Amino acid sequence: EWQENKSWNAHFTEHKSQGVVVLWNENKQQGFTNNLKRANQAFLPASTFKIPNSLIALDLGVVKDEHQVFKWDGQTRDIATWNRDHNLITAMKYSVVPVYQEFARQIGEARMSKMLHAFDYGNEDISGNVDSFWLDGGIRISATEQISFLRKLYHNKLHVSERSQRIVKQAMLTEANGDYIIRAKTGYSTRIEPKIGWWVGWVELDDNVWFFAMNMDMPTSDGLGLRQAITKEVLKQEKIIP
Amino acid sequence: EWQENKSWNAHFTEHKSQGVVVLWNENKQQGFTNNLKRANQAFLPASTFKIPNSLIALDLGVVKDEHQVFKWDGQTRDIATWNRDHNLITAMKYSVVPVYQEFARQIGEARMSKMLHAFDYGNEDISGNVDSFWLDGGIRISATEQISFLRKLYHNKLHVSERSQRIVKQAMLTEANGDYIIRAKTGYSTRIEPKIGWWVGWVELDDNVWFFAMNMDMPTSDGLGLRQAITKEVLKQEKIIP
Ligand SMILES: [Cl-]
Repeated sequence: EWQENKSWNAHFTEHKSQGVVVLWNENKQQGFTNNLKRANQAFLPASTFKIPNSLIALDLGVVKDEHQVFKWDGQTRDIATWNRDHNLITAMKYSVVPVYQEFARQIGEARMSKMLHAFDYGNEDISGNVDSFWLDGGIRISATEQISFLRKLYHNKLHVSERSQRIVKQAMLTEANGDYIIRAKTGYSTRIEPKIGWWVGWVELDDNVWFFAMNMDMPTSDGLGLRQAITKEVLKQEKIIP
Repeated sequence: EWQENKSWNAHFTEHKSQGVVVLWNENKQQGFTNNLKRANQAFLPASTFKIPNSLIALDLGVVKDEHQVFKWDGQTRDIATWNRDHNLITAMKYSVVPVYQEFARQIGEARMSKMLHAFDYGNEDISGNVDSFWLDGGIRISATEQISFLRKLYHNKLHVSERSQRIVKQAMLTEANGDYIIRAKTGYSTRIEPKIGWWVGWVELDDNVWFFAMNMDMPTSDGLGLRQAITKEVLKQEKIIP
C-alpha cells in the first residue's frame, strides 16, 4: 500500500540532484517514497550486486568463509584499496570489483542464472560477460525490487543456506551504535548511461526494521557521499534515526 | 607472551579509578596488560555470563533464534528497560537479567554445568542457584580467561554450533563504523565484594583483531561509564582506534 512523500524531493534539489528514496516499515508492512515512478525504474545494480553475488559464492563454496583470503593479482588499479589481499569483509567494504569478478567466473554463467532466478532478483537477466553483467550487461533492478530482495535476505528466506545469509548480513555491517544498526551496500553505475549512485540496505531498531533503497543521478564522483547523506536526512526527517 | 605496560595506569589515575585492561593482538599472538596480577585475578562474571548463557540456550533450543520474543512477566523492576518484551538482541543490549534467569532455569543445573565445563569457562563452578550463580554463586573468571574464551568464540571453536556462535557474536555488536567494529558485553558485580565493573570483547580491524577484557573497582554505580571510557583511552593510546 505505497505512499508518496514529495516533501523529500527537497533533499535532492538542495543537493542539485534528482533521485529516489524508498523506505519500508516492516512492522506496518507500509512503504514510502518521494517518487513512485522512479521507485520502480530498474537500473544496473553495480556494486549493490555484491550482496547476491556473495550469497551465491558462499552457498556454492566458492568462498569458504568470511576469512578466506583472495590475494591481489598484482595488476595495479586506480583504487588503491584494491591493490592488496582481501577477504569477504574488506572486499565488500572497499567494493573490490576484481575479487567479485573472479567469484562470478568460478560461479559460472549457468549457476549464476539459476540462483538469480531462485532469488527473483530484478529482471533475472545475466546477458553479457559472466564477469561484468552487473556493470554493463543485461541485469536491471529497481529500488522497490531491491527492498523485496533485501526483506528475504533479512528473514533468511532466500533459497541459500541460513549460514550464507548470516555471513553476508555480517559483511554488510556499515554503522552501529546504541540507537540503530545499518546493514547496507553502496553502488555506482558508470559504464552505461544514465550514471547513478545507489545505497540499499536497512536500519535495525530495537523494535522495528526499516528497509531502504535509494538511487540518484551521479554524473560526477564528487557527489558519491550524498548517497548516504540524503538517505540519512530522510531517515532523520522521518524520526527513524536521531 | 604476556607483557606489562604500566603507562596505562595513567588512564585509571586520571579517572580516579583502579583496575586492569588486558589486550590481545591476535595476529602477533601477544598479550599486554597494566597489571599482570590483577589480569589473572578471578571475579564473578555478572552480566558477562550472558555470552556463555546465550550460547547454551541457543544450542539447546531454549532460544530458537534472535527474534523469538520473551514477554515481560508483569513484575515492574527498577530498570525501566526490563519492563517490556525482548528478544536476544535487546536482552543483551539492556542486560535484562530476568530473561537470562529464565534461560538458566530451562537449561537446568546439570546441562549448565556440563556445557560450561566444555567451554573451560573460568573455574566451571556453578554452585548456587541455577538462576543467579553468576551474580552470587561460586563461578569466577579472570580477565585473561575472558580473553581465552572470547578467542574461541571468535574462531567458532567452542563446542556448540557455528550458528549459535554467529548469533551470539551478532548479539554482541556494540559499535561499528568505517574504522572498526566492537563486539563486547558489559558486566557489573554488586552482590558479593569486591564490587566491580567489567567490559570484555574485541575490536575487529580490516587486518587484525584485538581482544580486550577489563575490570575495575566500582564502589558506586556512578562510574559505570568508565568501563568503556578507560578501555577506549587505552585503545586510542595504542592506535587501535583513532
Ligand atoms: Cl553483525
